[PDB]
Amino acid sequence: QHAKILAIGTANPPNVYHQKDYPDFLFRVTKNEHRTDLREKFDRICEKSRTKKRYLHLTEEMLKANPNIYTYGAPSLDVRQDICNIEVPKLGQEAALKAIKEWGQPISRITHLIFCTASCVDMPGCDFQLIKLLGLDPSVTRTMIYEAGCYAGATVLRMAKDFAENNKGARVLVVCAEITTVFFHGLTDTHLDILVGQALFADGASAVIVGANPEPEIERPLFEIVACRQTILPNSEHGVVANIREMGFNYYLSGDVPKFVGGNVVDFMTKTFEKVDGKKKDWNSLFFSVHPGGPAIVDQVEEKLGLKEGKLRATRHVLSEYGNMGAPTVHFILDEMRNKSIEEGKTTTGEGLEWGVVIGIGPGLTVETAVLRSESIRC
Amino acid sequence: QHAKILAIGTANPPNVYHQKDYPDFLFRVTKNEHRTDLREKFDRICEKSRTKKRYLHLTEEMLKANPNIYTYGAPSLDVRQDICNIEVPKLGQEAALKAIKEWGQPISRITHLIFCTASCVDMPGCDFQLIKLLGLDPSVTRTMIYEAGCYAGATVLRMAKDFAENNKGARVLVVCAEITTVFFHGLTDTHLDILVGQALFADGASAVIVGANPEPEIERPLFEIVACRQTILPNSEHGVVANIREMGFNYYLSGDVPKFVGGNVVDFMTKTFEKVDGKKKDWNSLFFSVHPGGPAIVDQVEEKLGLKEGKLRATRHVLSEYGNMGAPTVHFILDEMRNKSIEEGKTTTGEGLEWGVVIGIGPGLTVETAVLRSESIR
Ligand SMILES: CC(C)(COP(=O)(O)OP(=O)(O)OC[C@H]1O[C@@H](n2cnc3c(N)ncnc32)[C@H](O)[C@@H]1OP(=O)(O)O)[C@@H](O)C(=O)NCCC(=O)NCCNC(=O)CSCc1cc(-c2ccccc2)on1
Ligand SMILES: CC(C)(COP(=O)(O)OP(=O)(O)OC[C@H]1O[C@@H](n2cnc3c(N)ncnc32)[C@H](O)[C@@H]1OP(=O)(O)O)[C@@H](O)C(=O)NCCC(=O)NCCNC(=O)CSCc1cc(-c2ccccc2)on1
Repeated sequence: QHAKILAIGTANPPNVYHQKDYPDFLFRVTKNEHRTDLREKFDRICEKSRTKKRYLHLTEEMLKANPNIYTYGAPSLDVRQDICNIEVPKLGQEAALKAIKEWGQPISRITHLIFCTASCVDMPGCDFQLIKLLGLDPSVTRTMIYEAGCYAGATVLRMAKDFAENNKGARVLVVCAEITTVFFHGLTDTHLDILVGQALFADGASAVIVGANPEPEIERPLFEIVACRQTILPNSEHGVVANIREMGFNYYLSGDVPKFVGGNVVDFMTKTFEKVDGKKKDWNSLFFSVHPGGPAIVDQVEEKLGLKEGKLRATRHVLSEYGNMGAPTVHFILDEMRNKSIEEGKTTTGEGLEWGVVIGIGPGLTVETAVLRSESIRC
Repeated sequence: QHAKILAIGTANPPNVYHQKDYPDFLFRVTKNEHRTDLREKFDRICEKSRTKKRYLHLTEEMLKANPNIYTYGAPSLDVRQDICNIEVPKLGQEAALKAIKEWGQPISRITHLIFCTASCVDMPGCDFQLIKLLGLDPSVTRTMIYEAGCYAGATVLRMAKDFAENNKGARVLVVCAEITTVFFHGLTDTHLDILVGQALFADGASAVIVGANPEPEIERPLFEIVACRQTILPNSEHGVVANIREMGFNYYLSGDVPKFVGGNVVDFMTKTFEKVDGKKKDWNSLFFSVHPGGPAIVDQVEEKLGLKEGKLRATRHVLSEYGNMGAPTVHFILDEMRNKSIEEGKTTTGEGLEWGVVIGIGPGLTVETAVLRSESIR
């Protein structure tokens, strides 16, 4: 009796930034219009980004009030934390209320809380703040995952599976919330990686309810979490790095990350399915939620697994409509896949297919996979 | 077939700071010898600390090279992180190798890693760094617990229990490591909480191996992890607060923390043991590992549970010889208990008793308890 995803909810900040407008906005508000060299590079990145819009908490007024945020290397962690330590739990609350509504049970039935964010850190943590906001039982069993990065949307499902399967009757609320205000940096030719994050990173929160043994006529499973695997891709420690500094959360992104993912995807898929049935080819038989760290990562997975046109539609849709929101993104993709499956009259939440995978990719490079089964479309 | 603790190892930095000498050291190296008011307050706190010595990575030469560390409020996070992001995994490695030696199995048999620290934060994290240092399998399943605080020595056992019990054959390495360089602050009459941390906080690392179904005649259990509970004590959000800031990890401590623990201990103990048996427990029938956040917390547990003289000896011994090292401290206490039980010829690792508890206490206030059973000495 495996752990099941029983509900998914999502949320984003209200302010929409269309990619067509973002170069103009970024260069104007950061006083960098003279950097026509960097604007050329940024335009090219945005054109290739396959991201049409993003939701962001950060506003121009916040930058005007705190110009150190766009002054590369200037001290600004404290103002960023003052924002994110409040806004991350709040955005998580909105997603959680949506998941709880879908789930249909009283909040008092939640026994476990996993909160994940790479956007802030505080003691007590976001988990404690969310307990207050939602009125969760004060004795909920908590896991607070700080600063894991972009594999964690799969990792939190793995953790929830073990908690839900080993604790009879447990119901795990999983909340992943990101506010990228802490990662916003100004522009310098000595740190061009910032142009990539400025084009792709975005804000959002997901909430998932996980439990084994669904209650008939109340609970309705969407996916089953069958097996998981986490691995470090060889010789890729420089792939994604982020340091918590006086200047905020600074980050570095190697241009070789897509090549590392493509060079390892057959292997990490094969070793994951060794835990299930030994599948080693014919990857088009699965449905997929792939963390869209950037468009080239999605393209590498498609190419090296030999995926047919449209196999990664749900992944690409979320990248287009929301950008890379970090750990929550794969949950947005599962929600989109469930929604489109309803629209199309599919027999299951996984595009009509039985088996699928979630692929999270982040620092290490670390890849966490979760093999899922879909569920029949009901209620 | 519950999860069992199969090994415990510990480590500390090499520099010993005897409490008798610490006020002189602190006020000299931070250039505060003129603050006779603050010195008298600090002397009184140290006298009541029940801490005889502590091990610290921080040295006077580091303070001389980085005086922003002792200049209250000055930007210093970057230098602190540059130290702790290296030193936390290295100290954890030392403790882990000791645990792995006791366990007696190859490093390649470890399937899961939990790393816990409140002393630093980085991406990739300390778990990744420890994988490199030890040569763990690159596919170990990891949980990296950053900035939980002083309840986490119980929490990591709860997490290890679930991972070990839900994954056949799993062997979990758990490492908690603290280097308080990130929490060191200078002295100001506007923030007297620093005097308490300066008297009590200390450095150390623990490592525990956890697995269900130990191999007969190859692995030897020390304790069984039976059941766990985490709870927030009502109306105590101001008890322990720590913020990650440009000045380092700043913290505030309410003088009411001991009274909050005492006012809730019967309840949290009762509700924890309700998860195991419906009969009332005699608290003196248990062995105890209590997080010694300060001496008054230990006294409050003793008083409100009606514990007999000497029941908390192992807890008090660790506080005396090591100070409050954060999350690892309860593991040092279990190790001390096991060692003293060998010395005394007791029949079990838990002072000759069958049932016991680990009590972790930290921000929230949050208390996490883990009910243990002892094992035969063998
Ligand atoms: C970049 C595109 C779209 C462009 O398209 P393209 O590169 O395919 O085409 P082309 O190469 O021909 O042109 C592109 C031109 O841009 C330049 N160029 C590309 N790449 C880099 C780079 N890497 N450095 C410096 N320059 C770079 C080249 O130089 C080239 O110019 P030139 O070479 O032709 O002269 C594509 O590559 C792609 O998807 N890349 C993969 C990106 C990647 O790593 N995603 C993983 C994201 N990881 C993280 O977020 C974790 S980190 C800190 C952190 C963040 C969070 C978080 C995040 C979000 C939300 C909440 C929290 O939590 N933690
Ligand atoms: C304090 C003693 C020893 C005194 O001994 P006493 O009671 O016998 O004598 P008395 O009270 O009569 O006299 C004492 C004099 O000091 C003053 N005074 C006392 N109390 C406070 C306070 N609260 N504020 C401001 N002044 C305070 C009085 O006013 C009096 O002043 P004056 O009148 O004499 O001048 C005793 O009370 C006691 O144990 N209390 C409970 C202590 C406690 O909660 N520890 C919680 C530990 N939490 C944490 O580590 C997490 S936090 C940030 C953080 C740290 C870490 C971490 C830590 C270690 C390692 C790795 C990571 O991760 N995160």
